[PDB]
Amino acid sequence: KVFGRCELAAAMKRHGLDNYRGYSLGNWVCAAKFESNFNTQATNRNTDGSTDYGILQINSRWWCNDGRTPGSRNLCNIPCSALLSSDITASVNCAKKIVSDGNGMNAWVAWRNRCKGTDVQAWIRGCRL
Ligand SMILES: [Cl-]
Ligand SMILES: [Cl-]
Ligand SMILES: [Cl-]
Ligand code: NA
Ligand SMILES: [Ru+3]
Repeated sequence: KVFGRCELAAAMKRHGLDNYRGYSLGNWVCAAKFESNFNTQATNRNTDGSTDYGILQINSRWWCNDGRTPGSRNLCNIPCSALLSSDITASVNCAKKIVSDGNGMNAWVAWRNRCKGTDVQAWIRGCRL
């Protein structure tokens, strides 16, 4: 599923991501935009052989199991495919664990490089939330 910008904002809020660990909703929407262009099916192989999955491109190196990332962990206790569902619950639940890991949203390199410090509120501007 390819979410619209305000549609994703609303689903993220419903699932408790707005202001989670202090990150406003615009930050999450901006992270999703650059990580997956709002497409729940997005996948990208990393150089190290791990793979990022879903709206927030969660990495199999640590967070989900894909059966093909040697030596990795599955800290969200989920098959990576769950992260590609039209329903974003699994991605959100696992994102909450990632963002609580110590480095906040810097765990998402696109958020640090393209969202951090910017006017992220623009991402939820005009949305009926
Ligand atoms: Cl594996
Ligand atoms: Cl959803
Ligand atoms: Cl933080
Ligand atoms: Na893994
Ligand atoms: Ru839902």
